[PDB]
Amino acid sequence: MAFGKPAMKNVPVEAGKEYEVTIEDMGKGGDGIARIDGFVVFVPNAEKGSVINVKVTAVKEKFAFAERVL
Repeated sequence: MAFGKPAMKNVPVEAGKEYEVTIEDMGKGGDGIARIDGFVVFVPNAEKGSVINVKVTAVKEKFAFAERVL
């Protein structure tokens, strides 16, 4: 059972769910970079070094965008 390919190879981050992540990295625009298993999850409203609960709202081609549910 495959419509071309089986899903998108399972994205580690599921849009519509919220995960506790760390903001070990910051971007060149005051954006916080969470990383789930290495998957870069951009968080526009997270603080660096904090463990924040982020709702992945927009998974893109090579990365996803989340939001601070805090």
